[PDB]
Amino acid sequence: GFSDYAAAQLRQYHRLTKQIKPDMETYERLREKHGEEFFPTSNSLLHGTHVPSTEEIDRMVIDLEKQIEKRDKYSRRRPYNDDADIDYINERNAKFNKKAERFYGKYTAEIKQNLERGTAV
RNA sequence: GUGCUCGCUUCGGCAGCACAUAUACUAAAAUUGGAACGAUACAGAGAAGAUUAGCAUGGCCCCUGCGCAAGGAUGACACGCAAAUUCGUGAAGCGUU
Ligand SMILES: [Mg+2]
Ligand SMILES: [Mg+2]
Ligand SMILES: [Mg+2]
Repeated sequence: GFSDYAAAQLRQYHRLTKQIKPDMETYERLREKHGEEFFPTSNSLLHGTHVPSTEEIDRMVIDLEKQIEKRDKYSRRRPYNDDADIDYINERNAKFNKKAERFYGKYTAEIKQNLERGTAV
């Protein structure tokens, strides 16, 4: 179940962070260029220095577009059958009756049987 | 401007001294814009059938009123394809390591 906005974030982060692959060439290049400060503390100096080249920002933009697509596929539309006896006259009435069947559907299980058998019992 | 000068010294002038010491949104204007109902056509008053009392609520909406009264159509407006972070099952067919 859902239970939190942070647990779905954590699941989504584990997915993205397992999908990524690091490049050791760029890593060792920047390590050899930066030297002493490549293992920084909270307070070293480099906060206002990095300028990423075009390939890095292109990779970030493509990854973020894929992430936006994965987010937009979150609520899949359930298929609409017209064989069920419809009990709504609007477009919002159908979804409100669906919410009523979600919440009160466990309790109001005898009266629907009474209705379908002819208002008896 | 006025007065006093044992001022020249006449009643003409001049000299000295004293008192008196800074108005005006500066126009009888040139300009510059936003504005008077109200007439012109249109336009028609909320609450799930119809006929209807209303009291609110919110603010780059005001009017009448001295009003922290009360009115203005319940003063008007508000009416919205009301979507905010973040997904997974199972088999089935096809291609692939
Ligand atoms: Mg009123
Ligand atoms: Mg009325
Ligand atoms: Mg009102």
